[PDB]
Amino acid sequence: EEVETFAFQAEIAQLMSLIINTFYSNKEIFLRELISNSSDALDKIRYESLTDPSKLDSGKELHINLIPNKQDRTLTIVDTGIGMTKADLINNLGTIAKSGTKAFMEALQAGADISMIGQFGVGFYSAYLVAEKVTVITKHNDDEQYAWESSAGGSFTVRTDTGEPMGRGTKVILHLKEDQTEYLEERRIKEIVKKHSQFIGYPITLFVEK
Ligand SMILES: Nc1ncnc2[nH]cnc12
Repeated sequence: EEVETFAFQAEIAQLMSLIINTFYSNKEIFLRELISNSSDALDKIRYESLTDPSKLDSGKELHINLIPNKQDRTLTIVDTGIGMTKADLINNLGTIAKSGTKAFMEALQAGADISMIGQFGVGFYSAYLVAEKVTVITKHNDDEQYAWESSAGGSFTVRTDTGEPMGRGTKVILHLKEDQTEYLEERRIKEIVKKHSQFIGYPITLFVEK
C-alpha cells in the first residue's frame, strides 16, 4: 500500500516535455514503438528459456494483445515478455534513456523527425504523443508485480500492484487525451498495425468491445 515517488532525470523530463508540446501530426507511430518494445521483451524471455526452460513456468504463451476500452478511454498493450524488475522500472523502464535522449535531440537538430525516436532506444516515451497518463504493470520472474505511473510533470510513482496477477510480462495502459480517441476504434488500430507491424514475429490480437 506504500507508494514511492521519483523525479525523472532532467534529460527525460525534457524529452517528455518535447513530445507533449511539439506540433507533430504523425502520432500513430506510438503504437509501432510500443509493439516493438513488447517484441523485444518476448525475444528476451525466449532467449533465456533456450538454456533454462523453467523460465517459462510463469507462462509458455508468447504474444501481444491490444485492448481498447472506450468507457475508460484507455488503450492497453499487453505482452508476456521478460517483464521488468523494480530496479528496471526505476531505471527508465529498462532503457538507457539519458544517453538516448541526448542522441535523439542531436538527431532532431541534424534533420531527423520524431518518428525516428525508436532508433535511439526511447520509443516508450512516444506514448505521450497520445496519452495524458501512462500506467505500466509489470512482472519479472525475479521480482514481485509492480505498477509504475506518470502524467509527466517531472515525476513518476512505483508501488506494489495488488491487481489481477499477470504471471509474467508487461501491460502499458494509455490514458488517452480527449482529442486522441481515434486510437480506440477497431478499424484505426488494424490500419496502424497492418502498416507498421505486419512482420512482428508474435501473434498480435486486437480485442473487441461490447
Ligand atoms: N514491454 C516492455 N517489456 C519490458 N521492458 C520494457 N520497457 C519498456 N517497455 C517494456
